[PDB]
Amino acid sequence: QSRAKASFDTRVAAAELALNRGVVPSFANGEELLYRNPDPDNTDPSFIASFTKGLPHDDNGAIIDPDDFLAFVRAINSGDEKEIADLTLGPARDPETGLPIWRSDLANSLELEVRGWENSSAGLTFDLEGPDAQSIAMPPAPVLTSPELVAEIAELYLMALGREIEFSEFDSPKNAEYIQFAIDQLNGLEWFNTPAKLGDPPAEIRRRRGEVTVGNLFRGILPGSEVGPYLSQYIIVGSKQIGSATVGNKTLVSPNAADEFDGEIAYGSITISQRVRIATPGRDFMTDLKVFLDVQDAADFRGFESYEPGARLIRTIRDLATWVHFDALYEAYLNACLILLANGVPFDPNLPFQQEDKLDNQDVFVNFGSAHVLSLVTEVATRALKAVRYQKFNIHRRLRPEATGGLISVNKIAPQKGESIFPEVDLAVEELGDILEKAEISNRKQNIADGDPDPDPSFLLPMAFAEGSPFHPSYGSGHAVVAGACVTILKAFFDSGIEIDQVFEVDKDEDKLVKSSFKGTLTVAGELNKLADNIAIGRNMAGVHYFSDQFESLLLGEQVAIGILEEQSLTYGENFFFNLPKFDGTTIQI
Amino acid sequence: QSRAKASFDTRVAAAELALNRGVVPSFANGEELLYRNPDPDNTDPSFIASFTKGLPHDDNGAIIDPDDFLAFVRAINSGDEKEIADLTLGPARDPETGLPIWRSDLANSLELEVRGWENSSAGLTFDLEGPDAQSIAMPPAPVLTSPELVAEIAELYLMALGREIEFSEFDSPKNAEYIQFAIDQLNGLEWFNTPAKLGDPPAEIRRRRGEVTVGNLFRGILPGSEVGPYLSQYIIVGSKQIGSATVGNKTLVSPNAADEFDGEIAYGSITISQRVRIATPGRDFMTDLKVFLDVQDAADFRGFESYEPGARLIRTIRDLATWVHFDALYEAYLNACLILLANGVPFDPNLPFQQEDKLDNQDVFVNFGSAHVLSLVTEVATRALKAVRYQKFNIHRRLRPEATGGLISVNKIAPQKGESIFPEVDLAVEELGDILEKAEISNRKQNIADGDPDPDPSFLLPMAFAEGSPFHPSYGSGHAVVAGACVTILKAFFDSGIEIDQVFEVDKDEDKLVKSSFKGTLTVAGELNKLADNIAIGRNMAGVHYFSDQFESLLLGEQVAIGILEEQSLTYGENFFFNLPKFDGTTIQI
Ligand SMILES: [Ca+2]
Ligand SMILES: [Ca+2]
Repeated sequence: QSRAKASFDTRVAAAELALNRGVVPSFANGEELLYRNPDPDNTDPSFIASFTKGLPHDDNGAIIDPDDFLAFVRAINSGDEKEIADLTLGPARDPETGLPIWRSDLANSLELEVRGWENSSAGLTFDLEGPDAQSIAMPPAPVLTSPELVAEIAELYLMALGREIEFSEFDSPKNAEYIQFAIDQLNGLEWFNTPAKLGDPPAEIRRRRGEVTVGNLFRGILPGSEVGPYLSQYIIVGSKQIGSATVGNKTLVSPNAADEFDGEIAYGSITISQRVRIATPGRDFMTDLKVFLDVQDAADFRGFESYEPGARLIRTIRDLATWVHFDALYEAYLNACLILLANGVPFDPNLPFQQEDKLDNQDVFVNFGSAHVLSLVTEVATRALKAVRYQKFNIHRRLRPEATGGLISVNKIAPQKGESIFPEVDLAVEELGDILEKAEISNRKQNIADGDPDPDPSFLLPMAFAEGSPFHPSYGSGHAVVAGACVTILKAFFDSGIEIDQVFEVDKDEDKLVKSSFKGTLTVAGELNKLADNIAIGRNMAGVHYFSDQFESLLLGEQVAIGILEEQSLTYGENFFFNLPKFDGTTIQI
Repeated sequence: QSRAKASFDTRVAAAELALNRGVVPSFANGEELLYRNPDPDNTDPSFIASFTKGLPHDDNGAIIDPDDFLAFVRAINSGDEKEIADLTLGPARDPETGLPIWRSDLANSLELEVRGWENSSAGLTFDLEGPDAQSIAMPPAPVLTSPELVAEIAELYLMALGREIEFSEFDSPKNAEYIQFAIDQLNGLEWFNTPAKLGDPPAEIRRRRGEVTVGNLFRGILPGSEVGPYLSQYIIVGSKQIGSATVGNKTLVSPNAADEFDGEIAYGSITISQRVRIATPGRDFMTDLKVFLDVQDAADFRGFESYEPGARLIRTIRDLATWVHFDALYEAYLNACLILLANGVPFDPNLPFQQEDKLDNQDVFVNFGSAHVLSLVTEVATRALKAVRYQKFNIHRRLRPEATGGLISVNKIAPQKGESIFPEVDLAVEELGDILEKAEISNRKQNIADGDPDPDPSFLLPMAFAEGSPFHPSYGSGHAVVAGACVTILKAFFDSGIEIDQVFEVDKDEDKLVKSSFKGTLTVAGELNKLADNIAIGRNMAGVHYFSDQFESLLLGEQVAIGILEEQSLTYGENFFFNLPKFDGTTIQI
């Protein structure tokens, strides 16, 4: 047949394959319509559990008009630019200047404008590769009354309180008090001490975590993230630099060979420094109710974060939060791919032409080579993002962990002021009494530092970012969907079972890599899973994402990547497959 | 209709759109079968102008067995792994050790093995996005006897002879002798002084260059590649760093703000250093006939290049050659995109939601935002690479500039040894007289430095890389095709018309960025075209690609990107288009 018709039939075959996977229905937790206005004479939904950021809020963090959220959902579903623009974004605007009237003095003095919902209808966008954004689904988000939400927001609060704690010193006695406090608080929660019961949803059982120890504290559940040092090699260590190649019987050493152990990735002929910008230690955001409410009302606080001069390898929890703050979509995975290519980590042996050229007479760059994996790991990200945008906006609309912390803080302040509000987060408030007390101390210190001499007792989740979360619902996680997709691509493409001989950690005292005390072995698959978990949990340590968004959008991204790979496999005439170890421990051949 | 059915129909509509542009026939120059065996009693084609690298060669750089190249072509056209592996790659192997017997002492002492053709059938690979690898065409490559090839190889030889000369000092008196010699040599060539005649193919007229001046010496013909400093901003300058954002009426300044002018790109929360690894100055490769013939016989010299400690911003021509040596496929363009994003260069105003969020109520990250352009600029690369691989292997199979230099050198040595061979490059040998004399001086110096006390007079094209060119035909250029595709993506996505207020050059004396003396204005489109120019001509400055491969691969890549964008536009329900200034000077709306 003709080459043009052959290409058309290949594309139609890939589209038919995407069709044949079917559309997995997407089920929400029911919190959108479950919780109503606490007013005895108002039956409208409160939408407190829904992502209502941008829509005007009352002083308690609840929507003023549920019609605002209903129109927001209508705009999400329609996708029309005019209808999205017709949405009420932000608070009432000042008649004189046209600027929104902010509740906090900080946002008013800054003359902050509103920030819009980032791609409220990207889930309606179609894709020419991979599953449709709406074809694959995410399980229902944890409900606020669930012990899973309690454990999630507890992990978020402990991550916020431990943002200055260095990863290499999780086991160190200098952080022992806080680490043991967090471990014993999480292990005091039903979600961590009590196992899943028979009849729980498969996703609920699968994402349920066991006893929290120092070895898995603030860690993931993907295989290989809990094994070894906390941070992935690909986020801290560099790569074999230019000049360190093997030429026949002679091995040349790069004059810059120390850059591999200085956290410098050979980015072609230039270098990528793994060192992250140092966000100001101890500076948390949205710890005051007025600033938090302004952020809920779309206060564009983006870029307001202060940073220390220079850069360093990720050591503190805040360092990982900063890393996941600005990463260029596929940054972590593209960097992992660059490390694996420069380190000469072999591709999947089931790829063609991966032998020595004495045997196959064929090197691999465009297909089954460097360029192929570099392009796949980067193109999977936007389609996983479209899928997660569908999950965020059209299906779940889960409130951000900042919004949960706001509900929790208002609920905890209400008895102090004599009322009772947000009984939905009553379980969260009671089960995290000590965590919330530590958070209140931290928020008092921050609000004194912010400028309030006598700050109102605030139990808001401290935010690593001034704007807090990105302006979309928490469930699922875009960074974690890109994590799943890109790490899935890399594991399928590279020989993911290859063990990493040299395992590094960030030095506890200095800003350099040290050989990890980990006496076990780390695989490429294990460290890629660790990198995906690192980015995802770094989103958690920013206060912008719960753990379920993380893990279920990691699964969703893995599904998106599997679909993309399955469709692109129809385009290569070579006899081959991708040996892909999935996040459940199974290996699929694509 | 069903969302799954809508996704299927969108993908099938994109495939129909790709099918409807048609398959542009790909015409070769006829060089493959034009030149025959110089033997009086052998009528077989010599394939001297064909890419025969890897197949065994005689002492003159011609193929030993024409059936070898014919089987290579059959394997290219079939794509079968067994047929590719059955190809004879390299010279006769040693019966005892199994290692190939190399003509040069260097490759034998190094015990080099053969390196295989990289993706000899990647053009047979289909694409779910964009034009098919065989749907678009390049014009026939210039023939060896053409004055265009004479000008190309003269430019290559002058670039090799000028590899240690800094870009900021093209006009400087210290390099004035060489620059004027190159200008007068090129302007003495028919392709540069005589304009295109009526009846020439439109591609020849379009790619014909006029008078060579110091302002366009070793420059491109893309719009904006001739105005301003030689190097693009995006290949030398950094980007606005983390912390230098605008928050309402307050402008925060990054504590690392100097990194923008120190050649550091804000790569998320970590940094990309624009400084390139310093290749050894004056160390040229494949300057001896025996080493050149071994490289033609697939001597795997990859990684044999020596480098200086540290890194520097691209100053010398060898620096640009080194930069394009290892660049990770879309690295230049991804870096340009990262600079444009960090510098806050606005996207195309015709993209939706690009207004202030007070008006549209919608930020753009996944769609029409940072993630969208970052993913497009990287997925376009592999599609353009498949198209260019088709052009290289299945259509043109153009010999590399190293192979042209080998034919020229053998032709210029034959009268000195009383013989006559390769009258195809007779015009190049005659016209490149002074250039070939300087190249002979440089090659004799290098081969003395290599280890030959009295080296045979060699007129080979000096190569920046030990392996020389990659194992694919020169026409077209993979780096140039990725440049065209990705720079086209960036111009369509970003507001490419925005002028760059601050224009920088690498300091003539120091390794730092200095304000350019350029009193004109550089646009984003102009500097992106300049970046594609810089990558493509740095491939020329490596000795691995001619100028025609470069320009036509840039055009082809722009076609690839236009096709990909046209099919992506079928996936977005938003009312918008990409304002894309093509390399033609025209703007298409996608
Ligand atoms: Ca191979
Ligand atoms: Ca906007």
